[PDB]
Amino acid sequence: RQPPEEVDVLVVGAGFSGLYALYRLRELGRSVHVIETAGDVGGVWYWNRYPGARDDIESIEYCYSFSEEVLQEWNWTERYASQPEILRYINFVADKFDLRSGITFHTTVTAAAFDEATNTWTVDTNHGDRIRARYLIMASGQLSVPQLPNFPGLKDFAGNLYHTGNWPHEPVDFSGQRVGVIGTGSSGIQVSPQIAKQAAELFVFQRTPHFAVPARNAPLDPEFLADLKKRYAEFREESRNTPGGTHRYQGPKSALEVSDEELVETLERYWQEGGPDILAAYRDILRDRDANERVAEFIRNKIRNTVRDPEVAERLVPKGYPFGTKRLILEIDYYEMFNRDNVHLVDTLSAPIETITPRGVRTSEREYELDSLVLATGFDALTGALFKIDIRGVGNVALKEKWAAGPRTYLGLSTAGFPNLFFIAGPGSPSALSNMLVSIEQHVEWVTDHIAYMFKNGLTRSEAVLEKEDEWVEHVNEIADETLYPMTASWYTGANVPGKPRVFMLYVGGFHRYRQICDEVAAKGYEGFVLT
Ligand SMILES: Cc1cc2nc3c(=O)[nH]c(=O)nc-3n(C[C@H](O)[C@H](O)[C@H](O)COP(=O)(O)OP(=O)(O)OC[C@H]3O[C@@H](n4cnc5c(N)ncnc54)[C@H](O)[C@@H]3O)c2cc1C
Ligand SMILES: NC(=O)c1ccc[n+]([C@@H]2O[C@H](COP(=O)([O-])OP(=O)(O)OC[C@H]3O[C@@H](n4cnc5c(N)ncnc54)[C@H](OP(=O)(O)O)[C@@H]3O)[C@@H](O)[C@H]2O)c1
Repeated sequence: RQPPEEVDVLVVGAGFSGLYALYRLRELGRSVHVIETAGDVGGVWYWNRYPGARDDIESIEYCYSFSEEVLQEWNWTERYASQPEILRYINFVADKFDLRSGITFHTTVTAAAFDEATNTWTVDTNHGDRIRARYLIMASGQLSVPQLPNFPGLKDFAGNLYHTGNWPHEPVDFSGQRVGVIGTGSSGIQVSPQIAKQAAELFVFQRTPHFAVPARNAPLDPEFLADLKKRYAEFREESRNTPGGTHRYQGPKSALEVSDEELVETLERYWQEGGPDILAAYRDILRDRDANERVAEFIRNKIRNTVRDPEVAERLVPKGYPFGTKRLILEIDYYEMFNRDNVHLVDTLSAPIETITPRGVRTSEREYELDSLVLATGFDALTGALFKIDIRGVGNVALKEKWAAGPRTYLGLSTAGFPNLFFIAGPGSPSALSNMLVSIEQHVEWVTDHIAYMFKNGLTRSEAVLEKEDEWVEHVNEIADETLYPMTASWYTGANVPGKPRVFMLYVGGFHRYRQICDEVAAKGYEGFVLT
């Protein structure tokens, strides 16, 4: 589908973010078009088609709320939706609002440059398209550029190589194979139990163990759903008015104030219920090392009790960082998997990987021969997608250069020096620290409301004020430094990627507080922006 040469708004990306931007700008009477690398809609849910791929937020919360019809018509079937289901949902939405008519697929944005003479962006693609747009919305994701681990010999491996973030579109058959998985984040934890059912032998190459708690998935009772639908807009407002964008209970006590007995009984309740709600069991879990440690120990002990061989069990136990400060993962039959004779936990803290070889993986202790190797090694998060594009602001400043020591933004939404450019649910905003459908919807509404305001008032140039950006950055850093999150190497701090600057990238104050600030900024005529 040939993109238009001129448009009010150009949107990069056709995942949840870009699809809602497209729809809402259409409803606002603006010309808008999307460019997307993928062959079809869905973003993460299009790319991450590995077996076992599944959301870690309840289905009834991980969904769009902008359409009453969608909320009433769609039937989720389980507690946590699988990738195939979520992709059917996204297709449903795209069909319902005729969105593909406004999207060019199989096309990658390669560069974009602001023209101060015209107050427009000129955007290039890898098909030779040149598009001129007044406003540029980067809906290009947070976890959208797969990261390879930092090991030699990958190109020499003679077997089949996969990354979970670029999985094949046809099922992959691992029957009778010796298979390795590198990475035990959410992606490794989900894929490994599925591989284990086909492989002759599965080797799981763990570096730092990640905390994971049971999902306790279950079918969603259609009666509960029908009931929820009679108050769905209300239920969703309840979610928007929280720090996390879900119904998670905000435990009012301190993990230090309670007795050991009360702690165990309260944590046991969360462990049996399943899901990530334990993160908020007590108010200070992410704020006080000793509080955090009480919870962490309870979890570590549950992990130990899951695997019979106590040497294997102990190698599964996360150490050296606070519970919750790498993103909490939900597991289904992952720990149980290691009791199987054909699954092998390779502890690469103890025996670091030296190289990939034609046959497999060599650690400092031995060579593992493999027919296939699956990389669940994560993503170049938050900034990665943007840094693959040659984005140039005023005075030919490269975004990649301005952000070389970390992302610098006002509200996460724009950066000084780069007018008319907006980032959806990225650094400087709650982003992944909230249910992302809540984060995404609020960003899309705020940005598209702003663009509508500009057009209504006959303005053409919107730029974040440098001083306000510097004050925002410092503020993000100061509130993060009251938490334990900067203490740990995670993708939230860029520690994922050799050479990337280590700074915590997200707003930790909660979605609700962030939303209030955004509302106040807009109400005052976009204070901290200069509009002309
Ligand atoms: C496997 C996985 C599971 C997740 N599960 C949850 C969860 O349970 N709960 C939660 O809150 N969040 C979770 N997320 C986080 C997730 O990023 C969001 O929930 C949301 O799906 C992001 O939507 P988005 O549209 O902002 O970005 P994406 O879904 O990443 O879509 C961005 C799109 O932009 C395209 N693109 C990027 N650069 C260019 C370019 N230069 N030119 C053209 N196109 C480009 C990409 O191909 C992609 O299709 C998960 C993420 C992953 C990776
Ligand atoms: N259930 C879901 O909803 C779901 C599923 C998948 C992903 N997600 C989202 O996507 C995010 C990313 O998850 P992920 O599991 O893809 O990535 P990840 O959380 O970034 O984990 C990457 C894994 O790869 C290992 N790794 C990276 N580089 C390595 C190297 N050079 N050598 C050895 N190991 C290496 C890491 O070890 P170290 O920890 O030791 O670095 C870690 O085990 C999640 O946190 C979440 O936001 C959600």
